[PDB]
Amino acid sequence: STMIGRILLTVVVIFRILIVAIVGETVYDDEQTMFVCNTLQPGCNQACYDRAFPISHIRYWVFQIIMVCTPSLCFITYSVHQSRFYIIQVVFRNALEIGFLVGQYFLYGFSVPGLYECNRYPCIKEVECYVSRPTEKTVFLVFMFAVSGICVVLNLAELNHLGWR
Amino acid sequence: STMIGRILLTVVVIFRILIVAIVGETVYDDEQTMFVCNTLQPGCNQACYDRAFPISHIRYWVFQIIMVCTPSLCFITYSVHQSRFYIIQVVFRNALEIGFLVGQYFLYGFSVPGLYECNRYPCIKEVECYVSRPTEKTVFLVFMFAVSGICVVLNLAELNHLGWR
Amino acid sequence: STMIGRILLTVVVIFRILIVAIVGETVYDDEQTMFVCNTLQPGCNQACYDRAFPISHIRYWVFQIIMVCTPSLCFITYSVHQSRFYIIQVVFRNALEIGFLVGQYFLYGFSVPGLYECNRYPCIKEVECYVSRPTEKTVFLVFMFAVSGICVVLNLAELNHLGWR
Amino acid sequence: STMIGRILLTVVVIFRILIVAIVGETVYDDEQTMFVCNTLQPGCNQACYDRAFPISHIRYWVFQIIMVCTPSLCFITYSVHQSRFYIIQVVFRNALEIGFLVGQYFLYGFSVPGLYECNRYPCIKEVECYVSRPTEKTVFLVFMFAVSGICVVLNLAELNHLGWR
Amino acid sequence: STMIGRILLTVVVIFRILIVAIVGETVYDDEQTMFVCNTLQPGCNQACYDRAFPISHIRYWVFQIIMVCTPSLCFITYSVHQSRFYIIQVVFRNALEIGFLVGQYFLYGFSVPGLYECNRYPCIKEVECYVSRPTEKTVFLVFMFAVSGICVVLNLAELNHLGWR
Amino acid sequence: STMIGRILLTVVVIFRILIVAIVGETVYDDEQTMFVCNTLQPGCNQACYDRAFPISHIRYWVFQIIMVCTPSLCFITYSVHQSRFYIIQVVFRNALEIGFLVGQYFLYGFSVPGLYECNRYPCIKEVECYVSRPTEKTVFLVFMFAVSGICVVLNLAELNHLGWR
Amino acid sequence: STMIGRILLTVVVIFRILIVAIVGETVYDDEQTMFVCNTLQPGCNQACYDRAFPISHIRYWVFQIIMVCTPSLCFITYSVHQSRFYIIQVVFRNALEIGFLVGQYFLYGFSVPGLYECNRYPCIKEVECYVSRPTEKTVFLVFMFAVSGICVVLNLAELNHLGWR
Amino acid sequence: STMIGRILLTVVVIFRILIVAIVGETVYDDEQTMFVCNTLQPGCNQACYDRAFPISHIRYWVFQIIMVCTPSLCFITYSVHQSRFYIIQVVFRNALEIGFLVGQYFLYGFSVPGLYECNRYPCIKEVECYVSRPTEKTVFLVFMFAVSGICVVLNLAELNHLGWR
Amino acid sequence: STMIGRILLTVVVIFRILIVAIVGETVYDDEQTMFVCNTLQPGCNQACYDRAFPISHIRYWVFQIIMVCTPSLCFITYSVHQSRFYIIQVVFRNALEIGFLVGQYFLYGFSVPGLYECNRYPCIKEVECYVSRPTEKTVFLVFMFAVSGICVVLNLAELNHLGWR
Amino acid sequence: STMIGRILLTVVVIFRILIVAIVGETVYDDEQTMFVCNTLQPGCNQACYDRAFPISHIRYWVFQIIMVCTPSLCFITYSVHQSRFYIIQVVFRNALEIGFLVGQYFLYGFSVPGLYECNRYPCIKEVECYVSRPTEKTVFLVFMFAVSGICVVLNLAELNHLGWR
Amino acid sequence: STMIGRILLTVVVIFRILIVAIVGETVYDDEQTMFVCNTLQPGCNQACYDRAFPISHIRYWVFQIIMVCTPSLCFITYSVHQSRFYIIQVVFRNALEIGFLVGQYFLYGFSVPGLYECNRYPCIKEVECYVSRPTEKTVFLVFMFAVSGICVVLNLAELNHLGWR
Amino acid sequence: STMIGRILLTVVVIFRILIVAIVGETVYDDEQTMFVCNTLQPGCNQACYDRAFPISHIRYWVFQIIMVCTPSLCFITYSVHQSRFYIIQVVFRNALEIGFLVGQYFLYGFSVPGLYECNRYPCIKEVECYVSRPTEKTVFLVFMFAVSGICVVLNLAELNHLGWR
Repeated sequence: STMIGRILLTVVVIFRILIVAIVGETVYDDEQTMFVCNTLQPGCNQACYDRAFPISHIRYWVFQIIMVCTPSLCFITYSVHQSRFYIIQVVFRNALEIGFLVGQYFLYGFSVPGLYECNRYPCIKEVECYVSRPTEKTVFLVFMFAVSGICVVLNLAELNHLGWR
Repeated sequence: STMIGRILLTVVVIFRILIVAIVGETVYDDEQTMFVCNTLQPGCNQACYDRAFPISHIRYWVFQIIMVCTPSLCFITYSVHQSRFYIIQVVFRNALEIGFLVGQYFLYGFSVPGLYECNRYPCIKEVECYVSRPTEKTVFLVFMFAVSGICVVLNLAELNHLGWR
Repeated sequence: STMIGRILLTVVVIFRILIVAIVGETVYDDEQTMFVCNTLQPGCNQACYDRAFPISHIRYWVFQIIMVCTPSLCFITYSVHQSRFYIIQVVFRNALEIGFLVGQYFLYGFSVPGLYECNRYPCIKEVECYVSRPTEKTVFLVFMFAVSGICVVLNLAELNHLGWR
Repeated sequence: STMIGRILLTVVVIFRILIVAIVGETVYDDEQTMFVCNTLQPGCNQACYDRAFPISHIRYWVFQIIMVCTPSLCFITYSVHQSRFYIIQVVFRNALEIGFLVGQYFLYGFSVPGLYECNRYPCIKEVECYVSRPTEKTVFLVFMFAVSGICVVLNLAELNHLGWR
Repeated sequence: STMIGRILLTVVVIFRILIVAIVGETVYDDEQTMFVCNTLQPGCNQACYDRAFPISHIRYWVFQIIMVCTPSLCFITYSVHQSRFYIIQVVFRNALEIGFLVGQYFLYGFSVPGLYECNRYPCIKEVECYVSRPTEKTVFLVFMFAVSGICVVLNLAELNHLGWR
Repeated sequence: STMIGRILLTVVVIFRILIVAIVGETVYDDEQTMFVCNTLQPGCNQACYDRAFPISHIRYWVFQIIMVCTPSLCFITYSVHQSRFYIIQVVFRNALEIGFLVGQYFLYGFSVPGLYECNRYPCIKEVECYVSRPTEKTVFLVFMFAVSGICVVLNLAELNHLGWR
Repeated sequence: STMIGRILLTVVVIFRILIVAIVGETVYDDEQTMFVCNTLQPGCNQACYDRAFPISHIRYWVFQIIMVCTPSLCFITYSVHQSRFYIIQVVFRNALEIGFLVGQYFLYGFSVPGLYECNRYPCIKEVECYVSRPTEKTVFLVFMFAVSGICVVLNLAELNHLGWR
Repeated sequence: STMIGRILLTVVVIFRILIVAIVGETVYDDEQTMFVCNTLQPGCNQACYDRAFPISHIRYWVFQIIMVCTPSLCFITYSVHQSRFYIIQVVFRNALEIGFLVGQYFLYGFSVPGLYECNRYPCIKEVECYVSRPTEKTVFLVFMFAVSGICVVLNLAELNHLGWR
Repeated sequence: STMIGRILLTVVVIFRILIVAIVGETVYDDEQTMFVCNTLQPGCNQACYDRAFPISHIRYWVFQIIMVCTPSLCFITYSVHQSRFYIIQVVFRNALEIGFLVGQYFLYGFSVPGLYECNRYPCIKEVECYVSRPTEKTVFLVFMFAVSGICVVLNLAELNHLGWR
Repeated sequence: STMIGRILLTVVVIFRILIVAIVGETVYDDEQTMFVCNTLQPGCNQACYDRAFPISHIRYWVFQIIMVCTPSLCFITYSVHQSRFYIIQVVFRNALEIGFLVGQYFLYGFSVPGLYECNRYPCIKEVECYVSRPTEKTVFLVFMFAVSGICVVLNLAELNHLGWR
Repeated sequence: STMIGRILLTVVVIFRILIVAIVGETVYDDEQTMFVCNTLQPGCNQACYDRAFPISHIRYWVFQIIMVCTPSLCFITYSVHQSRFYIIQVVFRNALEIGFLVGQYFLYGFSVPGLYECNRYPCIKEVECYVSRPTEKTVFLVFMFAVSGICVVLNLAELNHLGWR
Repeated sequence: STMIGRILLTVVVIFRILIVAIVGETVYDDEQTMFVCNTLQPGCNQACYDRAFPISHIRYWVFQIIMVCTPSLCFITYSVHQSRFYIIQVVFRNALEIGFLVGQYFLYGFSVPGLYECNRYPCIKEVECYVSRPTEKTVFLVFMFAVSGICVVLNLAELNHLGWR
């Protein structure tokens, strides 16, 4: 039962990479061009879009995917150049995945609303703005959260079998 | 007769992958840019498009194609690492393909109409909107439904020869 | 004389694949963006374009190219897994190529006109619309018809040498 | 002296392929979007552009490049499957290259002018239209004519050494 | 401890290359199209954008990435063709990386502001302009500065072990 | 000292190829779309852009890069088919590189100005036009001139060691 | 007390004439030009304005003012040409003034609302339209109703003193 | 009874003059500016308006009012300069008023419709146009017809008392 | 001293009439056409203008001028038809002028501001609007208040000489 | 019979004055604002309108009306200041009226066409322009020609009775 | 010599009245509609026009013309109702004319410039605005100043003949 | 012969007054609104119109008409209040009419051209502008010059009969 778990970790990792690389590049393609606010002021659109979406979802996910694969590359390069490395890389992977999951929760939450109200200069008082494609982005958010949670659960499993404290 | 059936399963799977990857990427390319509603309200176009098409067809199909190939990858990785796996992966493939076919039917139906009437905020009362390229999308829908049905029929065939109950 | 015919079948097939893949992707690129009608009604452009061009030429040709190569793939996979197959695949290829040629003739004809008059809702009475790049598309149509005819002639040749009735 | 000539034929062929594939795809990219006529009539722009440029230069050149390489592929496939073929393929190459050069001269001439005057329906009387990037296209025309002429000269050389009449 | 340092240099170099190649190409894509100034003068937008951003960040980083890999290529080619080379290439790498880091600091600083005021001809007096996506670009700046600093620290480490003065 | 010079020639050639292929394709992307003149005449923009930039910089550089590599390909093909060739190809490389450098100097100079005044038909008298991104293009010009000069210097070095007169 | 009543009738009549002639001509001046509906359909504005305001207030009032002065002119012309006439003209004046007051009440009511919703062809479903200057027009309505009521009361007074039944 | 009839003729004539001069000048003021057709063709609006309304109602009525007062002016001037004149001027007035009433009926009818469909050059096929203020104009038409009929009836009365045949 | 006061009353009355009739008709001419709000909503301009200026200044002043002259007309008509009337008309004039002055103060105040913020449907939240010609209108307000005050003072003077209580 | 002719001259003169003064001022009001040509050139509209209508009809008619009344004013002033004058003024009136009628015929003809084609600088080649209200203007032309002809006939009558040669 | 001076005062007064009433009403007609500023901000045009021209020239002149005629009206009314009045009215006329001339000089100066630079909210920093018809307005200013000066000189003349101190 | 000359002076004066007052007010009505220049600069239109037409023709003519009637008014007022005056007023009239005629010639010339080229700030270099209605204005110029010349000739006639030197 604990033997097959490794296979599921490898399969989930590859599945996540494929989903992000093949489909995610094109939901966000028109994110700023189809964002519109009810106003006549030059420059209000730029400021309000920047305030609503500081970092796009797909950039965060690509960065996370690349960064969680670094301990494996280090371990592989070590063996090519030539037990402690295994434990250390497991600890580092655990830390990286919990940090990234909590950061995801704190940055974005669990939904993308359809309306946004912004009151940043050069806008006059508060104005109302409207988002493009909220439902698809919410579904993507929830799916990615679930898959990353599965991965977090899986990595903790192996730690306790080898680890003691 | 039951021997050749496996060859037809492999050929249909590859055919589906090729059709989705080569042609589908470009029928949907202008889906939102050429969607137009009869109105003068900012933000009505975004809301009504989001209500008419929550998830685009091609995203659902790519996800389905990737997800129905996971039991094979798991079985292959197992053998590389090193009879029960065959039966279990057959059961899982059957379940995944029936679930995806029923979900397709419940989400989209069998046609894409040319007109859509929307009454979502910020629109005033009900408004009329107009869709781009309905006939091509309807043809694609019907073809994909037929091919997936063929695959469903084929997978059930092998289950009953080996299975008992 | 009948020996070299096979070489010409292989060369024509590859030539057709290359022409469709390399050049055809870009004549049709702006098909809908540069289609214009003389009217002030929202939504008339979409309906009239959909009525004039239900399925784009290049989509039909890509589908045909992929579908006429399936019996060969089936025969090849059979030998990898391990005389009747040869005859059957020849019959199937013949049927597929005659069906596709007749369907091409019935769907599109032999020319693309420069003007089109449309009377579909929401348009008021009949309106006049104007097509982009008719001459290039007509030339492409005629060339593809000629090449497919050559292939049809070639496939019938081998059938009668081996076949009897 | 006649020995090295073959090397120059191979080098010129590869040079032509590289120049057409790498640079030509992007001079013509905006050919129709930046073509403009002095008029207020819908549909006059489409008709006048179609009359000025029936077939784009780059499509003709790609077709020519692919078609002049067919006798070599036939000869190569023959040897793989298994003196007369050499002579026949030389004759065919000669014919194809003279035909394509004369056709180029008759279709396009030696320059692309900056102004064009068109009197096709739906335009009222004659109107004046203006072309984008004439100088670059003229230079490309002249260079391609020179290279193709060199190739024509080279192919005739070998014919007379082996040929008699 | 000094042994593993080389592995971290190789991993950081590859990580930097991947981050620049995969994600950076698309934050800057719309840099000039969504830059807008409050004015009615033709040509003021071009001049003010040119004054605000003389060289785009991504061009500088790509150039730096390519240029810091030249001593390694020279050393590798030398061995293929066939101790002093090692020391010299280390000195050159050190010099190149300190020069590039200082140049980065002097050209761009540590942030990208949201507003810019420009007074260049043909603009009348001073005008106000507005930048697109400042926060994402600031984050990218800071991350790249940190990674390059790590690399600078690492390269100095090996110099002092072998070097004396 | 003269031995290592060959390595530097190979490294500079590869460096130039990489810089042109990876970065240059995108500075010039919007060259004509963001070129604007102060006028109300149709067709003045096209004529004045054509007069200011007859051949784009990147097309000239790609052509030069491809053309300066032909003697090497000829020499390589000769050896594959099977001392005088070495001397002749050196002479030809020298001639090609001096000709291309002088042509660069005579066509473009050393800078790209921000303003251009044009008086070509259909423009009325003289008009003023405005260029996009002058500083980046000037920097690229200067860098390419320097690298090509280095290559010219290097090729002359080897000529005089083997050559006499 | 009944003697002075005649003076008040003459003063009220002149007051009404002055108010209508001097001020009313300019509140209604922009009635249709500043009427706007939320729609993109040609011709919807005309139909909805016609349905909201069939006869403008000021035209009705001018007609009424002119028509209620006809019995006096007839009586005056009779005397110029040369007791029964007095009674008859009093009866006719009474009838005309009650008819006009009731018609005013039935046509317009007591207020002008700021919003109007119209569903007349060529409009799609129901649309919302917006009125200009509602408060001033409501005040004018109420004032005119009050003055006309005073006149009605005054004319009945004299009838009963001379009349019996 | 026949004595008072003359007074009613004078009163009706003055009433008609006042109504036409005071109110009619401003219903028709915006007749052409607010006439709109669904089309993109220059010059279609002018032609279709000219075809729908060849002579405006108010011009016809002013001309009629002036022309029916000429016999009186002639008779008056005759007496100033100094029984047969009375009879002749009565005959002429009768003829003029019947001719003008019949001409009114034949030119305009009894209503002004809200829609008009026009198929005059330069319009393409038939187009639909929309009229401004139809109800007010219909009411004016009917009122003027009634008043002119009353006048016709009155003039015939006096003719038969003096006339015999 | 009290004798000349009557002359000053007559002169001030005529002066006020002249100023209102000759100059006031044209300061307010463009009141609504040059009123503008920062918004993209149809119908917000109408509602906010109606809320800012319910009754225009010039309409109120014309009404006041006409209404304060009615007791004089009544007294004059009485004498034409044929001491108590003098006292009563003085009381009525006093009452009318105090009522109109207080009403002016309560409706408009003492200034017209340049900015106005409105939050009436269909506007979204609060919006900012901008007034035309505030200074001229403020000056007119103050001048009219001063003149009317002078008239009020003058009318009270005569009341106390004849009146007792 | 010749006695009454003078009365008809006076009546026709007054009738003409009234028709020109009351109705003609408003058919021509929008003559240039609703004149439109199919072109994109600034300044073509002005030149083509000036070429089509050098002097407006109504200006010519007003000038004629004023100028044909000068001999009467001279004769009247002479008598006020204090047989030959009568004859001379008759001769002058005859001459003025024949000259003005012939000039009318030579300047304008008998109709106003709906289309006009103009080829004046700055227009490119020939362009097509469209006239407003042709039918009403044609009717006015014909009526004025008829009335002026009647006047010409009448003035000749009196000349021959008094004149001899 | 002092006798004729009165005639010149009466003639100058009437001349001034005629010039102001007949010509001045139409130079200023388009004062605000053709005033334009180089900016994209709503509401900047209104504020800057209000700051440049607080009170229009023609309003000031009409007010002055009416106000300088009040002592004459008072004196005339006095005589109608029925030596000290003559002296007092002369003193008052003198005072009014010097005050109005000095006020004119302090408000407007001696010229109207063609450019104006404004820095009032809501404008961003300083902006440049452009005036319509400066030369005609400057000429009018100078002429009115000269005529008013002549009148001032004339009124002082009579004061010193009758006055002592 | 010299007796009748006075009558012709009175008739010409009245004729000129009538022509200027009745027709001239409406040729110049749209002088600035239909003036257009080929440019994109704000404020160039105002400056170039001001430079082309400093004082409009009709303003100069009205001023001249009023000013040449002042000596008559002075002489008339003198006689009302109560030989030298006659001579002096004749001298003054002569001087005024020669001065005004020469000033007309020096200001305007004899024609109004259709094109005007202007190079005033804020325009860039020289630009081309286009005038409205040149032919009608030229005809008016010539007619007014002729009439004023006739008047000049007439006034000199009487001077020499009474005058000596």
